[PDB]
Amino acid sequence: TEEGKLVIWINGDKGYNGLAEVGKKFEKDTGIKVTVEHPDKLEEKFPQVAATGDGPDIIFWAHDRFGGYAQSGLLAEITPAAAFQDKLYPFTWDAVRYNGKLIAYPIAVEALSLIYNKDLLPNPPKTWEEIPALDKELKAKGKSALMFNLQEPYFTWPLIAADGGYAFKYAAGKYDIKDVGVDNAGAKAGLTFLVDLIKNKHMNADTDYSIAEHAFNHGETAMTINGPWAWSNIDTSAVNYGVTVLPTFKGQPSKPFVGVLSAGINAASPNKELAKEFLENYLLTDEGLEAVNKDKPLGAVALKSYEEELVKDPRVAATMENAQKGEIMPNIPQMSAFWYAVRTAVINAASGRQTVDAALAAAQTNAAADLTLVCSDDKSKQATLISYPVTFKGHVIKDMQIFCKNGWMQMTRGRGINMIRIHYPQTYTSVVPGACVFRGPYSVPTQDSIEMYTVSVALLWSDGTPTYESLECYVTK
Ligand SMILES: OC[C@H]1O[C@H](O[C@H]2[C@H](O)[C@@H](O)[C@@H](O)O[C@@H]2CO)[C@H](O)[C@@H](O)[C@@H]1O
Repeated sequence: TEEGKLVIWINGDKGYNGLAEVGKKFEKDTGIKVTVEHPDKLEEKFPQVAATGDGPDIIFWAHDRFGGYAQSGLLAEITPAAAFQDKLYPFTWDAVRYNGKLIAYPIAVEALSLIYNKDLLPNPPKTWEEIPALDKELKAKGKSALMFNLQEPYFTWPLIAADGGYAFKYAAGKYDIKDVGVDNAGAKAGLTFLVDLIKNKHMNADTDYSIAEHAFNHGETAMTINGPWAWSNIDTSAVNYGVTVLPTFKGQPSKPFVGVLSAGINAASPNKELAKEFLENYLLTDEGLEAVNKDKPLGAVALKSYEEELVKDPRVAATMENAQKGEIMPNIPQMSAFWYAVRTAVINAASGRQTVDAALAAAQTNAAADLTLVCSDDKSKQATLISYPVTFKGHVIKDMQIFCKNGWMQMTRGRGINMIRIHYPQTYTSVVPGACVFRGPYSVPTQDSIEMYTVSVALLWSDGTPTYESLECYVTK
């Protein structure tokens, strides 16, 4: 990256203009040009370019991605003075801590809220279960009850978690990578309710961020689910909106994943000192956070002086209320696998590509074991089992044994990708040297038209703990 300059990346839904204004100030003072960019899928792109010694000097994202970045050595250690550490809440500092070290600067606390149109809906429902009835009444008036982004599992997670779904279990002061809550009865209940909403045409499976934002901000739908950053665009619309607690599900609160917007410094940056100067003495100040927050709201900011003011904003109060009912995202590397697994499951269940159970079973195995099974509807074309580990530190799977119909075979966990072919029985290549064969077919009690094939996997963790997974493929008779 170019020395004597600063390149900053932040997501497109954020306050980049304000940040840019702060950049202008920094440039005017120090003569150092600050450039802000908002690449698409930057959370995926940053680790790719940063590994080559390229990319931005500073990267902005919620804290959950930063452990993965730190594990691969893509981030410089942050060592601020105590005086500056005092300026920010310790909670937000804890969010950016990885293996004892501070890997970023905390900026603001983010949580989803229920956003509603006061003119259409003076009293929004307090439960998910009421949305269908409400939708029927609004559909008669040429409107809909609720629209939100179904393409990102972040927005559906609050519902999935309400009845007891969870990412990784938290015991004492650390997360248990071995204990994943994607497949439990609660998660199934919540995802099932979502799919039921889609089945009854209360919502569309193809709805994304822009469609939901447009629908709500033009007054076509009575409610949406979004974060603080979204408010400024609504202010621009003609909608008088409230921001309130997410609806309960089965009598329990929705549990959004709480993010902490964080600014990391690329380990490949020559400009680190300049980045520290900018972040500490410019970006994190009443003025800088004022600029960014004015552009797009940050939620509850990490800076105490500004937060003291912000608490007066009821939208922020609603944000914090929802946050208190949710859970701070883990920052561990495995979160990358978790998010990918749940994203796939929601899209597949919502679109009708998989049942809720199958989708969440596959998501479970992917999130826990880094195992993906690519099925083919055509039995003659065999399945592919894929292992793609993202966690190389701490408790990890050391040894992996796949149990096929025809025997056991070992599979290594190294850094890279490991793929094997899984065969359906009765195929021409079913019995050949080195072939791993499915167990099945098994009859599906709900659908007579479908057959289930399965393989089992035994996992030996570095601490000696055994665990077991299974992966299924479903095929039409
Ligand atoms: O959808 C999975 C996604 O969830 C979170 O991303 C949020 C981000 O935290 C918010 O600041 C805002 O931009 O919306 C994003 C979802 O569209 C996680 O931080 C991210 O790792 C994960 O992929």
